[PDB]
Amino acid sequence: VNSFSGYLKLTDNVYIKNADIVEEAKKVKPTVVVNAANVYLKHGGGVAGALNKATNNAMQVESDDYIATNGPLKVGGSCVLSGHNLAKHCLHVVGPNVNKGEDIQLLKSAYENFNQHEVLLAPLLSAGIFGADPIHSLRVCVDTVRTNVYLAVFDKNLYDKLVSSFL
Ligand SMILES: F[C@@H]1CCCN(c2ncnc3[nH]ccc23)C1
Repeated sequence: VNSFSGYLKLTDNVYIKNADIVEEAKKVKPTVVVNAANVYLKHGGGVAGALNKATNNAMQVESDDYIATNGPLKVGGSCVLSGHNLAKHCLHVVGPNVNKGEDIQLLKSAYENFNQHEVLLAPLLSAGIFGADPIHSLRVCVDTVRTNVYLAVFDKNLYDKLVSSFL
C-alpha cells in the first residue's frame, strides 16, 4: 500500500491523475519525484521551472553545482539529486525536446531511467513545452516502465484525451 490518492489505474504498474506534479509532491512527499529536465539542468518553465520555484530556487543552486562538477546530462539520461521540500529525491530525466530536433526514439531511453526506482511520481516525458505528442509518449511510458509510476498530467483536456484514449 502507498499514499497516492485519486489516481486512476491504467495497467498493473501505471497510474494517472489530473494534477500539477508539484502539488502531488507537496502532499505525498514521495521517495522520488521526476523532473522534466534539460541537459543543462536549467529549470526555466513547465515541470522544471514549477518544481524549482517550489524549492525557492534550491533545486537550481544544487543543479548548477552538479553541472559545474559533471558537465551536461545526455538526452535520454538522468541524475538523482535532492528532492528538497518536495520529495526525498528528484530524478532529473531528459526526454528529447522536439522543439530542438531531438530523436523521439530517445523517449524510450528516457523512461528506462524510471526502472531504477521502485515507485515514482512523474510527468509525461517530452510533453508540454518539450513538444512531444502525448499519446505516443504514454504508449512509451506503459511499454517501458516496469516499476510503479504515478503520472500527474496538469492539462485536463490532455488527461481527458489520454484517459479516454489509452488502449
Ligand atoms: F504543462 C504541461 C502539459 C501537461 C503536463 N505538464 C505538467 N504536468 C504536471 N505538472 C505540472 N506542473 C507544471 C507543469 C506540469 C506540462
